[PDB]
Amino acid sequence: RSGRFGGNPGGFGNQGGFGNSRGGGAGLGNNQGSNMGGGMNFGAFSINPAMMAAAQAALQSSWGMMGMLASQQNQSGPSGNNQNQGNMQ
Amino acid sequence: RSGRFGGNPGGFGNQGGFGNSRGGGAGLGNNQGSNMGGGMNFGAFSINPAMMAAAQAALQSSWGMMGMLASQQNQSGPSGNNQNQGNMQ
Amino acid sequence: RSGRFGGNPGGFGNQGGFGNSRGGGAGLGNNQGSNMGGGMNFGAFSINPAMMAAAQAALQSSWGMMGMLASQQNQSGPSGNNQNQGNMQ
Amino acid sequence: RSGRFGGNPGGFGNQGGFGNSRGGGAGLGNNQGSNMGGGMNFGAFSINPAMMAAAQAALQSSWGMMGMLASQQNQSGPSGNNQNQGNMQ
Amino acid sequence: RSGRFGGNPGGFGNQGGFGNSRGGGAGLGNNQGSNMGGGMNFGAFSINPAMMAAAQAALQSSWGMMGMLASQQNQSGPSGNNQNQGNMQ
Repeated sequence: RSGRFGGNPGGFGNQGGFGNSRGGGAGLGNNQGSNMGGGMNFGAFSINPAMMAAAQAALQSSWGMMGMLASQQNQSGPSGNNQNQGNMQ
Repeated sequence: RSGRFGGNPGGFGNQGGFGNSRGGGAGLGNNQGSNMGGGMNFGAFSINPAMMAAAQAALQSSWGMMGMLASQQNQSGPSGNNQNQGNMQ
Repeated sequence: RSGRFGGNPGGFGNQGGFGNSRGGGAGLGNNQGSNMGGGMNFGAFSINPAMMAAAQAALQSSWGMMGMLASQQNQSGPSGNNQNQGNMQ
Repeated sequence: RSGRFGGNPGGFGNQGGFGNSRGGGAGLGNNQGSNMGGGMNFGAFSINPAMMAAAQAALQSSWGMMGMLASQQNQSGPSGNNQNQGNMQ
Repeated sequence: RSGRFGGNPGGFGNQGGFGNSRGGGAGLGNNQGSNMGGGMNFGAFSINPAMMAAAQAALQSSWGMMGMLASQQNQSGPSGNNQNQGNMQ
Protein backbone atom coordinates (compact mmCIF):
# COMPACT_ATOMS: atom_id res chain seq x y z
CA ARG A 1 0.00 0.00 0.00
CA SER A 2 1.28 3.47 -0.91
CA GLY A 3 0.49 7.01 -2.07
CA ARG A 4 -1.66 8.25 0.82
CA PHE A 5 -2.80 11.81 1.54
CA GLY A 6 -4.26 13.16 4.80
CA GLY A 7 -7.36 15.35 5.13
CA ASN A 8 -7.20 19.12 5.60
CA PRO A 9 -10.46 20.01 7.48
CA GLY A 10 -11.29 23.57 8.56
CA GLY A 11 -11.48 23.02 12.36
CA PHE A 12 -13.45 24.72 15.17
CA GLY A 13 -13.99 28.52 15.45
CA ASN A 14 -15.38 31.66 13.74
CA GLN A 15 -13.89 33.41 10.66
CA GLY A 16 -14.12 37.05 9.42
CA GLY A 17 -11.99 39.69 7.60
CA PHE A 18 -10.35 39.76 4.11
CA GLY A 19 -8.60 36.92 2.24
CA ASN A 20 -8.03 34.45 5.16
CA SER A 21 -7.77 30.62 4.91
CA ARG A 22 -7.95 27.58 7.24
CA GLY A 23 -7.34 23.99 6.07
CA GLY A 24 -7.73 23.20 2.33
CA GLY A 25 -5.72 21.43 -0.43
CA ALA A 26 -4.70 22.23 -4.05
CA GLY A 27 -2.38 20.76 -6.73
CA LEU A 28 -1.37 17.72 -8.85
CA GLY A 29 -0.76 14.33 -7.13
CA ASN A 30 -0.30 10.55 -7.76
CA ASN A 31 -0.51 10.63 -11.60
CA GLN A 32 1.04 7.59 -13.45
CA GLY A 33 2.18 7.67 -17.12
CA SER A 34 -0.09 10.68 -18.01
CA ASN A 35 0.17 14.07 -19.87
CA MET A 36 -1.22 17.45 -18.63
CA GLY A 37 -0.79 20.71 -20.61
CA GLY A 38 -0.06 21.77 -24.20
CA GLY A 39 -2.38 24.82 -23.95
CA MET A 40 -4.60 24.65 -20.82
CA ASN A 41 -6.10 27.07 -18.23
CA PHE A 42 -7.48 25.83 -14.82
CA GLY A 43 -9.27 28.10 -12.29
CA ALA A 44 -11.31 27.21 -9.17
CA PHE A 45 -12.79 29.04 -6.15
CA SER A 46 -11.45 32.44 -7.33
CA ILE A 47 -12.44 36.12 -7.84
CA ASN A 48 -11.84 37.87 -11.25
CA PRO A 49 -9.09 35.57 -12.71
CA ALA A 50 -7.52 36.46 -16.14
CA MET A 51 -5.46 33.86 -18.08
CA MET A 52 -3.78 33.58 -21.58
CA ALA A 53 -1.97 30.46 -22.92
CA ALA A 54 -0.28 29.70 -26.31
CA ALA A 55 1.53 26.43 -27.19
CA GLN A 56 3.39 24.62 -30.04
CA ALA A 57 4.25 21.28 -28.34
CA ALA A 58 4.79 17.48 -28.25
CA LEU A 59 4.35 15.27 -25.10
CA GLN A 60 5.08 11.47 -24.67
CA SER A 61 4.82 9.28 -21.46
CA SER A 62 4.95 5.65 -20.22
CA TRP A 63 4.57 3.50 -16.98
CA GLY A 64 5.24 -0.25 -16.69
CA MET A 65 5.29 -2.84 -13.88
CA MET A 66 6.16 -6.10 -15.60
CA GLY A 67 5.13 -4.20 -18.75
CA MET A 68 6.56 -2.48 -21.83
CA LEU A 69 8.63 -5.51 -22.90
CA ALA A 70 9.97 -5.71 -26.46
CA SER A 71 7.64 -2.81 -27.46
CA GLN A 72 7.77 0.65 -29.17
CA GLN A 73 6.30 4.19 -29.02
CA ASN A 74 6.79 6.42 -32.15
CA GLN A 75 5.65 10.11 -32.48
CA SER A 76 6.09 12.81 -35.20
CA GLY A 77 4.96 16.28 -34.11
CA PRO A 78 2.85 18.97 -35.86
CA SER A 79 4.26 20.37 -39.15
CA GLY A 80 3.32 23.25 -41.52
CA ASN A 81 0.07 24.59 -39.86
CA ASN A 82 -1.35 28.22 -39.71
CA GLN A 83 -3.65 29.58 -36.89
CA ASN A 84 -5.12 33.04 -35.96
CA GLN A 85 -7.22 33.87 -32.85
CA GLY A 86 -8.86 37.31 -32.41
CA ASN A 87 -9.34 39.77 -29.48
CA MET A 88 -11.50 39.66 -26.32
CA GLN A 89 -12.90 43.13 -25.50
CA ARG B 1 -4.66 -0.87 -1.67
CA SER B 2 -3.34 2.58 -2.64
CA GLY B 3 -4.10 6.10 -3.86
CA ARG B 4 -6.25 7.41 -1.01
CA PHE B 5 -7.37 10.99 -0.36
CA GLY B 6 -8.82 12.42 2.88
CA GLY B 7 -11.91 14.64 3.15
CA ASN B 8 -11.72 18.41 3.55
CA PRO B 9 -14.98 19.36 5.40
CA GLY B 10 -15.79 22.95 6.41
CA GLY B 11 -16.00 22.47 10.22
CA PHE B 12 -17.97 24.23 12.99
CA GLY B 13 -18.48 28.04 13.20
CA ASN B 14 -19.84 31.17 11.43
CA GLN B 15 -18.32 32.85 8.32
CA GLY B 16 -18.51 36.46 7.01
CA GLY B 17 -16.35 39.05 5.16
CA PHE B 18 -14.69 39.05 1.68
CA GLY B 19 -12.96 36.16 -0.14
CA ASN B 20 -12.42 33.74 2.83
CA SER B 21 -12.19 29.90 2.65
CA ARG B 22 -12.41 26.90 5.04
CA GLY B 23 -11.83 23.29 3.94
CA GLY B 24 -12.20 22.44 0.20
CA GLY B 25 -10.20 20.60 -2.51
CA ALA B 26 -9.15 21.32 -6.14
CA GLY B 27 -6.83 19.78 -8.78
CA LEU B 28 -5.84 16.70 -10.85
CA GLY B 29 -5.27 13.34 -9.06
CA ASN B 30 -4.84 9.55 -9.62
CA ASN B 31 -5.03 9.55 -13.46
CA GLN B 32 -3.49 6.46 -15.24
CA GLY B 33 -2.34 6.47 -18.91
CA SER B 34 -4.57 9.48 -19.87
CA ASN B 35 -4.28 12.84 -21.79
CA MET B 36 -5.64 16.25 -20.61
CA GLY B 37 -5.18 19.47 -22.65
CA GLY B 38 -4.42 20.46 -26.26
CA GLY B 39 -6.72 23.53 -26.07
CA MET B 40 -8.96 23.43 -22.95
CA ASN B 41 -10.45 25.92 -20.41
CA PHE B 42 -11.85 24.75 -16.99
CA GLY B 43 -13.63 27.08 -14.51
CA ALA B 44 -15.70 26.26 -11.38
CA PHE B 45 -17.17 28.16 -8.40
CA SER B 46 -15.80 31.53 -9.64
CA ILE B 47 -16.76 35.21 -10.22
CA ASN B 48 -16.13 36.89 -13.66
CA PRO B 49 -13.39 34.54 -15.07
CA ALA B 50 -11.80 35.35 -18.50
CA MET B 51 -9.75 32.70 -20.38
CA MET B 52 -8.05 32.34 -23.87
CA ALA B 53 -6.27 29.18 -25.14
CA ALA B 54 -4.57 28.35 -28.51
CA ALA B 55 -2.78 25.05 -29.33
CA GLN B 56 -0.92 23.17 -32.13
CA ALA B 57 -0.10 19.86 -30.37
CA ALA B 58 0.41 16.05 -30.20
CA LEU B 59 -0.06 13.91 -27.02
CA GLN B 60 0.63 10.10 -26.51
CA SER B 61 0.34 7.98 -23.27
CA SER B 62 0.43 4.37 -21.96
CA TRP B 63 0.02 2.29 -18.68
CA GLY B 64 0.65 -1.46 -18.32
CA MET B 65 0.67 -4.01 -15.47
CA MET B 66 1.52 -7.30 -17.13
CA GLY B 67 0.53 -5.45 -20.31
CA MET B 68 1.98 -3.80 -23.42
CA LEU B 69 4.03 -6.87 -24.42
CA ALA B 70 5.39 -7.14 -27.97
CA SER B 71 3.09 -4.24 -29.03
CA GLN B 72 3.25 -0.82 -30.81
CA GLN B 73 1.81 2.74 -30.73
CA ASN B 74 2.34 4.92 -33.89
CA GLN B 75 1.22 8.61 -34.30
CA SER B 76 1.70 11.25 -37.07
CA GLY B 77 0.60 14.74 -36.05
CA PRO B 78 -1.49 17.42 -37.85
CA SER B 79 -0.04 18.75 -41.16
CA GLY B 80 -0.96 21.59 -43.58
CA ASN B 81 -4.20 22.99 -41.96
CA ASN B 82 -5.59 26.63 -41.89
CA GLN B 83 -7.89 28.07 -39.10
CA ASN B 84 -9.33 31.55 -38.24
CA GLN B 85 -11.45 32.45 -35.16
CA GLY B 86 -13.06 35.92 -34.79
CA ASN B 87 -13.53 38.43 -31.91
CA MET B 88 -15.70 38.40 -28.75
CA GLN B 89 -17.07 41.90 -28.01
CA ARG C 1 -9.31 -1.73 -3.34
CA SER C 2 -7.97 1.69 -4.36
CA GLY C 3 -8.68 5.20 -5.66
CA ARG C 4 -10.84 6.57 -2.84
CA PHE C 5 -11.93 10.18 -2.26
CA GLY C 6 -13.39 11.67 0.94
CA GLY C 7 -16.46 13.92 1.16
CA ASN C 8 -16.24 17.70 1.49
CA PRO C 9 -19.50 18.71 3.31
CA GLY C 10 -20.29 22.33 4.25
CA GLY C 11 -20.52 21.92 8.07
CA PHE C 12 -22.49 23.74 10.80
CA GLY C 13 -22.97 27.56 10.94
CA ASN C 14 -24.29 30.67 9.10
CA GLN C 15 -22.74 32.27 5.97
CA GLY C 16 -22.90 35.87 4.60
CA GLY C 17 -20.70 38.40 2.71
CA PHE C 18 -19.03 38.32 -0.77
CA GLY C 19 -17.31 35.39 -2.52
CA ASN C 20 -16.81 33.02 0.49
CA SER C 21 -16.61 29.17 0.38
CA ARG C 22 -16.87 26.23 2.82
CA GLY C 23 -16.31 22.59 1.79
CA GLY C 24 -16.67 21.67 -1.93
CA GLY C 25 -14.67 19.77 -4.60
CA ALA C 26 -13.60 20.41 -8.24
CA GLY C 27 -11.28 18.81 -10.83
CA LEU C 28 -10.31 15.68 -12.84
CA GLY C 29 -9.77 12.34 -10.99
CA ASN C 30 -9.37 8.54 -11.48
CA ASN C 31 -9.54 8.48 -15.32
CA GLN C 32 -8.03 5.35 -17.04
CA GLY C 33 -6.85 5.28 -20.70
CA SER C 34 -9.06 8.29 -21.72
CA ASN C 35 -8.73 11.61 -23.71
CA MET C 36 -10.07 15.05 -22.60
CA GLY C 37 -9.57 18.23 -24.69
CA GLY C 38 -8.79 19.15 -28.31
CA GLY C 39 -11.06 22.24 -28.19
CA MET C 40 -13.31 22.22 -25.08
CA ASN C 41 -14.79 24.76 -22.59
CA PHE C 42 -16.22 23.67 -19.16
CA GLY C 43 -17.99 26.06 -16.73
CA ALA C 44 -20.09 25.31 -13.60
CA PHE C 45 -21.55 27.28 -10.66
CA SER C 46 -20.15 30.61 -11.95
CA ILE C 47 -21.07 34.28 -12.61
CA ASN C 48 -20.41 35.90 -16.07
CA PRO C 49 -17.69 33.50 -17.42
CA ALA C 50 -16.08 34.24 -20.86
CA MET C 51 -14.04 31.54 -22.68
CA MET C 52 -12.33 31.10 -26.16
CA ALA C 53 -10.56 27.90 -27.37
CA ALA C 54 -8.86 27.00 -30.71
CA ALA C 55 -7.10 23.67 -31.46
CA GLN C 56 -5.24 21.72 -34.21
CA ALA C 57 -4.45 18.44 -32.39
CA ALA C 58 -3.98 14.63 -32.15
CA LEU C 59 -4.48 12.54 -28.93
CA GLN C 60 -3.82 8.75 -28.35
CA SER C 61 -4.15 6.69 -25.08
CA SER C 62 -4.09 3.10 -23.70
CA TRP C 63 -4.53 1.08 -20.39
CA GLY C 64 -3.93 -2.67 -19.95
CA MET C 65 -3.95 -5.16 -17.05
CA MET C 66 -3.12 -8.49 -18.65
CA GLY C 67 -4.08 -6.69 -21.87
CA MET C 68 -2.60 -5.11 -25.00
CA LEU C 69 -0.57 -8.21 -25.94
CA ALA C 70 0.80 -8.56 -29.48
CA SER C 71 -1.47 -5.66 -30.60
CA GLN C 72 -1.27 -2.27 -32.44
CA GLN C 73 -2.68 1.30 -32.43
CA ASN C 74 -2.12 3.41 -35.63
CA GLN C 75 -3.20 7.10 -36.11
CA SER C 76 -2.69 9.69 -38.92
CA GLY C 77 -3.77 13.21 -37.97
CA PRO C 78 -5.82 15.87 -39.83
CA SER C 79 -4.36 17.13 -43.16
CA GLY C 80 -5.23 19.93 -45.64
CA ASN C 81 -8.47 21.39 -44.06
CA ASN C 82 -9.84 25.04 -44.06
CA GLN C 83 -12.13 26.55 -41.31
CA ASN C 84 -13.55 30.06 -40.52
CA GLN C 85 -15.67 31.04 -37.46
CA GLY C 86 -17.26 34.52 -37.16
CA ASN C 87 -17.72 37.09 -34.33
CA MET C 88 -19.91 37.13 -31.18
CA GLN C 89 -21.25 40.66 -30.51
CA ARG D 1 -13.97 -2.58 -5.02
CA SER D 2 -12.59 0.81 -6.10
CA GLY D 3 -13.27 4.30 -7.46
CA ARG D 4 -15.43 5.74 -4.67
CA PHE D 5 -16.49 9.37 -4.17
CA GLY D 6 -17.95 10.93 -1.00
CA GLY D 7 -21.00 13.21 -0.84
CA ASN D 8 -20.75 16.99 -0.57
CA PRO D 9 -24.01 18.06 1.21
CA GLY D 10 -24.77 21.70 2.08
CA GLY D 11 -25.03 21.36 5.91
CA PHE D 12 -26.99 23.26 8.59
CA GLY D 13 -27.44 27.08 8.66
CA ASN D 14 -28.73 30.16 6.76
CA GLN D 15 -27.15 31.70 3.60
CA GLY D 16 -27.27 35.26 2.17
CA GLY D 17 -25.05 37.75 0.25
CA PHE D 18 -23.37 37.59 -3.22
CA GLY D 19 -21.66 34.61 -4.91
CA ASN D 20 -21.19 32.29 -1.86
CA SER D 21 -21.03 28.44 -1.90
CA ARG D 22 -21.32 25.54 0.60
CA GLY D 23 -20.78 21.89 -0.36
CA GLY D 24 -21.14 20.90 -4.06
CA GLY D 25 -19.14 18.94 -6.69
CA ALA D 26 -18.05 19.50 -10.34
CA GLY D 27 -15.73 17.83 -12.89
CA LEU D 28 -14.78 14.66 -14.84
CA GLY D 29 -14.27 11.36 -12.92
CA ASN D 30 -13.90 7.54 -13.34
CA ASN D 31 -14.06 7.41 -17.18
CA GLN D 32 -12.56 4.23 -18.84
CA GLY D 33 -11.37 4.09 -22.49
CA SER D 34 -13.55 7.10 -23.58
CA ASN D 35 -13.18 10.38 -25.62
CA MET D 36 -14.50 13.85 -24.58
CA GLY D 37 -13.96 16.98 -26.73
CA GLY D 38 -13.16 17.83 -30.36
CA GLY D 39 -15.40 20.95 -30.31
CA MET D 40 -17.67 21.00 -27.21
CA ASN D 41 -19.14 23.60 -24.77
CA PHE D 42 -20.59 22.58 -21.33
CA GLY D 43 -22.36 25.03 -18.95
CA ALA D 44 -24.47 24.36 -15.81
CA PHE D 45 -25.93 26.39 -12.92
CA SER D 46 -24.49 29.69 -14.27
CA ILE D 47 -25.38 33.35 -14.99
CA ASN D 48 -24.69 34.90 -18.48
CA PRO D 49 -21.99 32.45 -19.77
CA ALA D 50 -20.35 33.12 -23.22
CA MET D 51 -18.32 30.37 -24.98
CA MET D 52 -16.61 29.85 -28.44
CA ALA D 53 -14.86 26.62 -29.58
CA ALA D 54 -13.15 25.64 -32.90
CA ALA D 55 -11.41 22.28 -33.58
CA GLN D 56 -9.56 20.27 -36.29
CA ALA D 57 -8.80 17.01 -34.41
CA ALA D 58 -8.36 13.21 -34.10
CA LEU D 59 -8.90 11.19 -30.84
CA GLN D 60 -8.27 7.39 -30.19
CA SER D 61 -8.63 5.40 -26.88
CA SER D 62 -8.61 1.83 -25.44
CA TRP D 63 -9.08 -0.12 -22.09
CA GLY D 64 -8.52 -3.86 -21.59
CA MET D 65 -8.57 -6.30 -18.64
CA MET D 66 -7.76 -9.67 -20.17
CA GLY D 67 -8.69 -7.92 -23.43
CA MET D 68 -7.18 -6.41 -26.59
CA LEU D 69 -5.18 -9.55 -27.45
CA ALA D 70 -3.80 -9.97 -30.98
CA SER D 71 -6.03 -7.07 -32.17
CA GLN D 72 -5.80 -3.72 -34.06
CA GLN D 73 -7.18 -0.14 -34.13
CA ASN D 74 -6.59 1.91 -37.36
CA GLN D 75 -7.64 5.61 -37.91
CA SER D 76 -7.09 8.13 -40.77
CA GLY D 77 -8.14 11.68 -39.89
CA PRO D 78 -10.16 14.32 -41.81
CA SER D 79 -8.67 15.51 -45.15
CA GLY D 80 -9.51 18.28 -47.68
CA ASN D 81 -12.75 19.79 -46.15
CA ASN D 82 -14.08 23.45 -46.22
CA GLN D 83 -16.37 25.02 -43.51
CA ASN D 84 -17.77 28.56 -42.79
CA GLN D 85 -19.89 29.61 -39.76
CA GLY D 86 -21.45 33.12 -39.53
CA ASN D 87 -21.91 35.74 -36.75
CA MET D 88 -24.11 35.86 -33.61
CA GLN D 89 -25.43 39.40 -33.01
CA ARG E 1 4.66 0.88 1.66
CA SER E 2 5.91 4.38 0.80
CA GLY E 3 5.08 7.93 -0.29
CA ARG E 4 2.93 9.10 2.63
CA PHE E 5 1.76 12.63 3.42
CA GLY E 6 0.32 13.91 6.72
CA GLY E 7 -2.80 16.07 7.10
CA ASN E 8 -2.67 19.83 7.64
CA PRO E 9 -5.93 20.66 9.55
CA GLY E 10 -6.79 24.20 10.70
CA GLY E 11 -6.96 23.57 14.49
CA PHE E 12 -8.93 25.20 17.34
CA GLY E 13 -9.50 28.99 17.69
CA ASN E 14 -10.92 32.16 16.05
CA GLN E 15 -9.46 33.97 12.99
CA GLY E 16 -9.73 37.63 11.82
CA GLY E 17 -7.62 40.32 10.04
CA PHE E 18 -6.00 40.47 6.54
CA GLY E 19 -4.23 37.68 4.61
CA ASN E 20 -3.63 35.16 7.48
CA SER E 21 -3.34 31.33 7.16
CA ARG E 22 -3.49 28.25 9.44
CA GLY E 23 -2.86 24.69 8.20
CA GLY E 24 -3.25 23.97 4.45
CA GLY E 25 -1.24 22.27 1.65
CA ALA E 26 -0.24 23.13 -1.96
CA GLY E 27 2.08 21.73 -4.68
CA LEU E 28 3.10 18.74 -6.86
CA GLY E 29 3.74 15.33 -5.20
CA ASN E 30 4.23 11.57 -5.90
CA ASN E 31 4.00 11.71 -9.74
CA GLN E 32 5.57 8.71 -11.65
CA GLY E 33 6.69 8.87 -15.32
CA SER E 34 4.40 11.88 -16.15
CA ASN E 35 4.62 15.31 -17.95
CA MET E 36 3.21 18.65 -16.64
CA GLY E 37 3.60 21.95 -18.56
CA GLY E 38 4.30 23.08 -22.14
CA GLY E 39 1.96 26.10 -21.82
CA MET E 40 -0.25 25.86 -18.69
CA ASN E 41 -1.75 28.22 -16.04
CA PHE E 42 -3.10 26.91 -12.66
CA GLY E 43 -4.90 29.12 -10.07
CA ALA E 44 -6.92 28.15 -6.96
CA PHE E 45 -8.40 29.91 -3.90
CA SER E 46 -7.09 33.35 -5.03
CA ILE E 47 -8.11 37.03 -5.47
CA ASN E 48 -7.55 38.85 -8.85
CA PRO E 49 -4.79 36.59 -10.36
CA ALA E 50 -3.24 37.56 -13.78
CA MET E 51 -1.16 35.01 -15.77
CA MET E 52 0.50 34.81 -19.29
CA ALA E 53 2.33 31.73 -20.69
CA ALA E 54 4.00 31.04 -24.10
CA ALA E 55 5.84 27.81 -25.06
CA GLN E 56 7.70 26.06 -27.94
CA ALA E 57 8.60 22.70 -26.31
CA ALA E 58 9.17 18.90 -26.28
CA LEU E 59 8.76 16.63 -23.18
CA GLN E 60 9.52 12.83 -22.82
CA SER E 61 9.30 10.59 -19.65
CA SER E 62 9.46 6.93 -18.48
CA TRP E 63 9.12 4.73 -15.27
CA GLY E 64 9.82 0.97 -15.05
CA MET E 65 9.90 -1.67 -12.29
CA MET E 66 10.79 -4.89 -14.08
CA GLY E 67 9.74 -2.94 -17.18
CA MET E 68 11.13 -1.15 -20.25
CA LEU E 69 13.22 -4.15 -21.37
CA ALA E 70 14.55 -4.27 -24.95
CA SER E 71 12.19 -1.37 -25.88
CA GLN E 72 12.28 2.12 -27.53
CA GLN E 73 10.79 5.64 -27.31
CA ASN E 74 11.25 7.94 -30.39
CA GLN E 75 10.07 11.63 -30.66
CA SER E 76 10.48 14.37 -33.33
CA GLY E 77 9.33 17.81 -32.18
CA PRO E 78 7.18 20.51 -33.86
CA SER E 79 8.57 21.99 -37.13
CA GLY E 80 7.58 24.90 -39.44
CA ASN E 81 4.33 26.18 -37.74
CA ASN E 82 2.88 29.80 -37.53
CA GLN E 83 0.59 31.09 -34.67
CA ASN E 84 -0.90 34.51 -33.67
CA GLN E 85 -3.00 35.27 -30.53
CA GLY E 86 -4.67 38.70 -30.02
CA ASN E 87 -5.15 41.09 -27.05
CA MET E 88 -7.29 40.91 -23.88
CA GLN E 89 -8.71 44.36 -22.99
